[PDB]
Amino acid sequence: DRRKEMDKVYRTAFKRITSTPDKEKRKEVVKEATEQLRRIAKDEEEKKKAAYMILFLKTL
Repeated sequence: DRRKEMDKVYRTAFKRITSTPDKEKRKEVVKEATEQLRRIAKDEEEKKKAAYMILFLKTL
């Protein structure tokens, strides 16, 4: 259940980042996505998935 909520935050951030022309605006979404993912994950395996998901958003 905690993983499906983490997939929502990631997939929702993706759509917003992938369709926002402003460079500075996208940085604010991934920053917002970063905080919500770090707060929704406390397990070791969970936090690793958030690490990759945050990494994927930033390289966009």
